[PDB]
Amino acid sequence: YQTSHKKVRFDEGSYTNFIYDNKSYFVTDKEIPQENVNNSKVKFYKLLIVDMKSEKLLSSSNKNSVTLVLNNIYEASDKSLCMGINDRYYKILPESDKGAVKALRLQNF
Repeated sequence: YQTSHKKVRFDEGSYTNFIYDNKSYFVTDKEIPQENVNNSKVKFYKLLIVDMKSEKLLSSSNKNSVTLVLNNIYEASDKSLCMGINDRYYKILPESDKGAVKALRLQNF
């Protein structure tokens, strides 16, 4: 008997966002080095494409668009959470942190 794992709910067909532990959360532009990562957190497979033109979701991959993979969550040494995106781990913060922090940027890809 061992209970310790919650399924992450992604917005789907939308920008970077998700809810964990009944709490709103999103992917930030802040990236954390593997050396800071403690270990795996959650295993999921999600991929989508967004156009940098209007920052909207699409159905195909164009030159004016960039693919984004929101998944592969990991833990940090400071109990911080992060998600894997394009071989790059980006820290995740609650939507309540808005005002001073914003979602990640596709320019990093």
